[PDB]
Amino acid sequence: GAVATGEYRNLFAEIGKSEIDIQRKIDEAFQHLFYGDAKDAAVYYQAGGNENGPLAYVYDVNSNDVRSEGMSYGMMITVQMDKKAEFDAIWNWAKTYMYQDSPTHPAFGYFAWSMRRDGVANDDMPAPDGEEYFVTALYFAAARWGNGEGIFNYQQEADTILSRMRHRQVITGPTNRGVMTATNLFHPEEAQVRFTPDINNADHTDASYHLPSFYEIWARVAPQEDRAFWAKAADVSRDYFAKAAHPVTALTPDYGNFDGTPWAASWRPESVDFRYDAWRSVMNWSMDYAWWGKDSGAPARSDKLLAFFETQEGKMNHLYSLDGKPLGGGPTLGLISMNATAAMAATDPRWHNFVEKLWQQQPPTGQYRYYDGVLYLMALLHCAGEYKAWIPD
Ligand code: NA
Repeated sequence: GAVATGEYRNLFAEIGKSEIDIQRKIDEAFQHLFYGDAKDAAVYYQAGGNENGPLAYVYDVNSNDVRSEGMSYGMMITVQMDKKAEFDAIWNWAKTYMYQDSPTHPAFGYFAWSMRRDGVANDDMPAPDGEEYFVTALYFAAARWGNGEGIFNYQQEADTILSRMRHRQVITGPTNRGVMTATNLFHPEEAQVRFTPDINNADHTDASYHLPSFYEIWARVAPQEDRAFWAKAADVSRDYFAKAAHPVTALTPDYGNFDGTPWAASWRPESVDFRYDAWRSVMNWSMDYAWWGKDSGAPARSDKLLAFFETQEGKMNHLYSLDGKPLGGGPTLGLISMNATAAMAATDPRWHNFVEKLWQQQPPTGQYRYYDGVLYLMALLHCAGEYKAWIPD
């Protein structure tokens, strides 16, 4: 695995791109998304400052709301790119405005998934993959930059936040969506991340939230009492992908049950199909394989997914039934980007075409640029060999 060798694959270089052009590709994506035209290109907004220094956020320019996932991806992008100032700015806004610190609030320990730009939460419940990226990005920040104090003691923040994700108790109380009751963020027996800690729908999961590549970091650096749990979670997720991905196409559903079957949410019964969440599943298992080499099924699964998408050339949708029936939409940058990351595990040389397809893209503009853009930039960093495990002491 790349973590053991320290050798991360530069998939763009393997398909013949020069390092100067690769660096320019990443630099342009970053510059557009972080510092581009405010109305058409950027998803990053500099939001003044407080006692911790500058504040900033990544936001969904469509809904005009700050999303915890985007904040956490922003932090991951910025630590990977050695952009401490931007990382610290994003973290400051997340921890200041999004994180619930009241021990009697049902969202205690969690970051609000959807928040208005004035700091008013739309929903105090978390999108758990946000928490997962926050913690991991914080450990990586500790490793790259060392720990500061207060909110910038990155390692202490990660440790506390991660411990609470596991050990959170059931709490009931008022929220911006009315009185709610919520629980921990990982099932204590199944060792799987929940789709939601809201007690009314807590016993479900989402394949795109399974991040064994990160659980392996936590198994090494978390509070000692929880390391065996995170190691279990890593193993569980590898089996989960094996069960949850369709055996022919390797498409996963947006939401799922702990046993691997698709789950139809009452408010979104189309969650049983391959849609916006499920685009990311392949990145998760491919990253895990590339880093750790433990998921012996990941190469075949990546190969299956790429073989499926090769059948869609010139008619690619972005919504699919798990057996591969198109359910609408056209190609999206986000899905192109995630498919390219399958090349971190794929063996069949058709992966070259998917990495070339990513190379041919450009930074997104317009109303849907947030989700496309954060996925694009993460995909560029993975495919350039620039998305690494930065394991702290
Ligand atoms: Na608690």
